Amino acid sequence: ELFSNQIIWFVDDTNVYRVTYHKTFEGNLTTKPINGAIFIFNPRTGQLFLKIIHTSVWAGQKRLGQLAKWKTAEEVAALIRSLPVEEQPKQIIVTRKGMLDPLEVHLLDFPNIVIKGSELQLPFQACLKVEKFGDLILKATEPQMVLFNLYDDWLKTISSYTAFSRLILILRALHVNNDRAKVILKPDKTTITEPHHIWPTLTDEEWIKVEVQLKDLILA
Ligand SMILES: [Cl-]
Ligand SMILES: [Cl-]
Ligand SMILES: [Mg+2]
Repeated sequence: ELFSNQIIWFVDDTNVYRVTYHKTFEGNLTTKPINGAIFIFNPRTGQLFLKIIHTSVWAGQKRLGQLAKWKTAEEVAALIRSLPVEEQPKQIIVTRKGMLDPLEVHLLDFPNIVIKGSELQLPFQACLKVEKFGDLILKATEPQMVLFNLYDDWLKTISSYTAFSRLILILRALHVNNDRAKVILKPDKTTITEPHHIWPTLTDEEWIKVEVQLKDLILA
């Protein structure tokens, strides 16, 4: 499975094609695309490749929902081609089944790479309301890739499996109730997030309490 000898990426395409709806004064529907992102995530190291997708790519094109899956597959292949072979993933796990065929067709030059689907709940969409990603995506004027470390300094003291489990609880809790999750994640008036970190600096005891509360929020 995960946390072995091989490089694994999760790929989430959920947030690539995003639109806002508006009812005009004339009573018609406008559907305006807004910038999206592909999340490509290494659960062992915490590395996130955030590929920001600028609305220009949609041009005057149709069925943008299906096309978006192909755009995602194109970008994953482009990233793989830009990496030395030793940094290429051995397995790619797609969070949505619609990515299986587009990725299969785009990765035919990489017979070493195993593609599979998943039933895991890994809502990277929660990141769109984490200010550090949200504004970056909103304000982009062209496509670009940005690297992050989603585990902050956790791996100094906990294993990759432990870090992944904490991250998933954070994302799922933010997804199900953003406002309440943010309160849970700020236990003290003194609680801060370092400028180069994504998540707060909490004591070991604070994390125990937070992990239980996040889980309960998800169960609710
Ligand atoms: Cl799908
Ligand atoms: Cl890019
Ligand atoms: Mg390395």
